[PDB]
Amino acid sequence: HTLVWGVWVNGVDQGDGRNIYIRSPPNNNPVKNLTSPDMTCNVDNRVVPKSVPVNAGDTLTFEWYHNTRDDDIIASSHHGPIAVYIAPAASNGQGNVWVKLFEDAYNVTNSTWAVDRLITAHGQHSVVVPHVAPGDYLFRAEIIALHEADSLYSQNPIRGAQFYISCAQITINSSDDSTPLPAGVPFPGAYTDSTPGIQFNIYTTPATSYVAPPPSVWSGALGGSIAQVGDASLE
Ligand SMILES: *[C@@H]1O[C@H](CO)[C@@H](O)[C@H](O)[C@H]1NC(C)=O
Ligand SMILES: [Cu+2]
Repeated sequence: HTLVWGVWVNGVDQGDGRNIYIRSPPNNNPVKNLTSPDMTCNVDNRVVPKSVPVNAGDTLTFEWYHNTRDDDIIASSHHGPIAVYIAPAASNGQGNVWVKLFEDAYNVTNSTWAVDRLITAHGQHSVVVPHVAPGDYLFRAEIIALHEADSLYSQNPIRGAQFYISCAQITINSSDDSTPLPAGVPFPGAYTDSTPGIQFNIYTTPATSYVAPPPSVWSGALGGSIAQVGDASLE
């Protein structure tokens, strides 16, 4: 159970973005229905009044929270991977538009899931803004909590993988457009019951055997990391 508070650009806090440049849902409940239109940008998908201005090669950091800024972030029980996608704002996220910029699942060396490292990073994870065409974009940050993912929601609606999805409105101002954005996957539609990494037993299956859902990260990406960039409590 987690939400996005706002973003930082190049280590500078852009301020509270909820319902301003983040298409915030009304609460921190997960999305579980893989076929639902809620899979695109969560349950209140509408244009919000501002977009954060960035340039290609900028570092964009999402900051998640549970109940209040810079708290426990997300329950430690919620092991799973993190991904970030981009689409043009003109799509409103409909069709084969979403391109993967970042994926983190299990780190064998540290023996930690992306979600565990996000708690240590005080809710912060980053991508580098790619050299795409200037204009308006949607950045979709997705946390997948796998603690009830031994079952499929489609078969048992009280269990299943839990999706914590947030969409930020980003305006890319300065870019040469040297890596124009390629065709994307649809949300809903990319994840199905047979997709690797949607049905997984984290209690019995070694985390080293986990494969994150396709698609793979775009070669044009520069992303990116889970790591604290700024101290919230100095503001
Ligand atoms: C899942 O979402 C689809 C498409 O919106 C819908 O038809 C179906 O009723 C949903 N399943 C449940 C259990 O609500
Ligand atoms: Cu939760």
